[PDB]
Amino acid sequence: KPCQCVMCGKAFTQASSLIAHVRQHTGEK
Ligand SMILES: [Zn+2]
Repeated sequence: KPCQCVMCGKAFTQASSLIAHVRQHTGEK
């Protein structure tokens, strides 16, 4: 499901690509 990077508001048509993106504001592993 298309979701939004809760951090910056960037939305993507692919949820998993989103998750990778949203992790960027959170931090590395
Ligand atoms: Zn973002």
